[PDB]
Amino acid sequence: AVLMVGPNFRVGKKIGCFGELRLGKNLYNNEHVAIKMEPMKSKAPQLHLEYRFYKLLGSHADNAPDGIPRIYHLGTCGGRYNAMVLELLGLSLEDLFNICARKFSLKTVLMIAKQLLHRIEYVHSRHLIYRDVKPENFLIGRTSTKREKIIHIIDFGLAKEYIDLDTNRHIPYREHKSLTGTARYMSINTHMGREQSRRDDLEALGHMFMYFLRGSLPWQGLKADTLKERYQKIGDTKRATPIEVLCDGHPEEFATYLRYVRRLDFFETPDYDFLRRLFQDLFDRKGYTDEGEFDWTGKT
Repeated sequence: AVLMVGPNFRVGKKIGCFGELRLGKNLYNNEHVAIKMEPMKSKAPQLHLEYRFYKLLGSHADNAPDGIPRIYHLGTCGGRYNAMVLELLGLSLEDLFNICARKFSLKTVLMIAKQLLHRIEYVHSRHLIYRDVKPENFLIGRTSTKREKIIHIIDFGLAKEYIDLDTNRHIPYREHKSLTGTARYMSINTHMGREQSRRDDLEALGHMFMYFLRGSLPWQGLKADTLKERYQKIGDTKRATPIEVLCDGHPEEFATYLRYVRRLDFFETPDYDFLRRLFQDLFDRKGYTDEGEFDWTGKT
């Protein structure tokens, strides 16, 4: 009674956890929107710069390229609260994972991979590196707006421009950087504290595709001591795992993909066509059909 960002959108029930995600309603169009808030007194915030990365994809209210959530408004709530109003989406691949008993079929993974390699290619074309690959950040569209067969990409607060503003070239190779995203999927180089490039997004994607096919990754419940020790035991286990073994199931297409994205150079430009050509070939060599029929396209 009554939380309000911009005389238009009325906030609703809290639908997300330290940043708070909330439901909203466009009182003009009766749309249902997603509202991401941030306490004004936040040590090292990131809501504003996430909005900035969204503008570069543009992604500006009406436009929004496919797979990108529309951005409606950037305002403030109350009351010590900065807010970004964006598009409402459906469940994530991790939600759908648990729905499908934590095991995706080859057909689904291939369909997933096809979309993501496209999705992640567009991000790179807009001079950005994602750096936060995990199943929780890929959401299907709402069934209401016939986009239930579209995988979206969100959460851009941890992204970086790999094209420098001055010099207009690729960012220089530096090391001893921190340690960003999710240790479950992050690349080998990331563990070593190396600066992330376009190659490191793809390796994490590959790690994730494996997670889908297998059930989990061999560096699973490696739990011990401190957080700095937790990341180490995971990273030290990734470098001691042959790709011929990680994909032991399992078409060689996932083995050659992983070798490609790992042996890439920091500055080198990936062949997205070729990577998509490997999965599409295997797809049709199995005789699959692309109607939008995922494993979950009936379940909750």
